[PDB]
Amino acid sequence: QTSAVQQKLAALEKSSGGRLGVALIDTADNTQVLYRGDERFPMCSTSKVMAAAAVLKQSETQKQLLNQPVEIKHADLVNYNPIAEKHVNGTMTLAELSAAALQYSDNTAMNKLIAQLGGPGGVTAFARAIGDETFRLDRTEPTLNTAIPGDPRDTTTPRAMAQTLRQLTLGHALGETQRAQLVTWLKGNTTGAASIRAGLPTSWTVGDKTGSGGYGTTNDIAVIWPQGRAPLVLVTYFTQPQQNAESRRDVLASAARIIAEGL
Ligand SMILES: O=C(Nc1cccc(-c2nnn[nH]2)c1)c1cc(-n2cccn2)cc(C(F)(F)F)c1
Ligand SMILES: O=C(Nc1cccc(-c2nnn[nH]2)c1)c1cc(-n2cccn2)cc(C(F)(F)F)c1
Repeated sequence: QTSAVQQKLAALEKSSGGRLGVALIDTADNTQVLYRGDERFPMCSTSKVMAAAAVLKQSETQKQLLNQPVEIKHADLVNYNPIAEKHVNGTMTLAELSAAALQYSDNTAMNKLIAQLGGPGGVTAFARAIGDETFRLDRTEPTLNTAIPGDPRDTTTPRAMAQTLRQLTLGHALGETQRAQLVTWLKGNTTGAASIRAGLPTSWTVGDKTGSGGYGTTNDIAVIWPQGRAPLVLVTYFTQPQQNAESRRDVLASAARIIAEGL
């Protein structure tokens, strides 16, 4: 069956020229609305949520882990290091690296999270441990953002990422204090006002993590607290046919608006 909401998302996708993937979970009734929900998309920086969460899980058995210093050397700097560049020849704690990765989308900070987990496969291993059989991280920053059509590396599906984001932020994949810390970090994101939240009522509260990369790939994953009802989880992934395509955060806002209108 195709619902009215799915038909509107297909019309938005058709006008956009690209490929749109959407997964909503409404935690009031556990119902799901999906558009291309089982197709693979490049995660780009939305993968930073999984890496931060994996470190949070490690911190459950090490009370001081988030205060552990990590050396930042000039050679560690990659292509977008707004926080880490200030600490070259110094250190940042794992909490500082997590906050920088999630809230500023710092790629050097992400690489330190990946390294703390033993490489991209350590992130994938954590995803499996929390029941996500779909997520895969294959590369470090910045190459995990190439976003080549048909390439399986560094991809997931909207359905899997929505289920994972729910378990991490509203369920029990993490301990109570770690879940609260992840929610606090997401709610303080600086990069998200033009993406999912631009399509939602202003009274709603959002925590999100954006991503972008090659092929005009433009992504956002969010936990949403509407006024007066149970939280929602929403994934919006978008990717385009030409390598140099421009980003389209407005398409993510439009997808979120259609979803909100259908509730
Ligand atoms: O910094 C970025 N992208 C980047 C960085 C370094 C190299 C290249 C590159 N390599 N080749 N071509 N461009 C690209 C970047 C982009 C976006 N964004 C643009 C449109 C929609 N979202 C948002 C953010 C932020 F959320 F973090 F603020 C960072
Ligand atoms: O690293 C990147 N982008 C980035 C960096 C930091 C934050 C964010 C972000 N966060 N939230 N939204 N965007 C995005 C990035 C981008 C591109 N590219 C090519 C055309 C358009 N883009 C290519 C590459 C790669 F060639 F190395 F693969 C990396």
